Amino acid sequence: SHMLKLNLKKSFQKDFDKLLLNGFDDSVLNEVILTLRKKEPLDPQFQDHALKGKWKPFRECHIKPDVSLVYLVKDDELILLRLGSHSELF
Ligand SMILES: [Br-]
Ligand SMILES: [Br-]
Ligand SMILES: [Br-]
Ligand SMILES: [Br-]
Ligand SMILES: [Br-]
Repeated sequence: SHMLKLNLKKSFQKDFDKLLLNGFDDSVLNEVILTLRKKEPLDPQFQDHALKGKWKPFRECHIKPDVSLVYLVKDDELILLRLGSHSELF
């Protein structure tokens, strides 16, 4: 029953506000967060994958083809780092 604790980093809060004010519909994002919080598997279409290099141990989930979520599960928390297109974030 217990979910991962959400940890929203400053950069994520800024990304998310900027997206909301330009029309973003967060329904799928909230499903994806709920899935990750319940330690349930993400469907293949999200192309969820571990990042490499300096971005380790973060993972990228493609909420939509132009919106990625960069996040980490550790310490019983779901840490949400960035939300935006791959082009803007990398
Ligand atoms: Br935007
Ligand atoms: Br799209
Ligand atoms: Br802990
Ligand atoms: Br961290
Ligand atoms: Br892109």
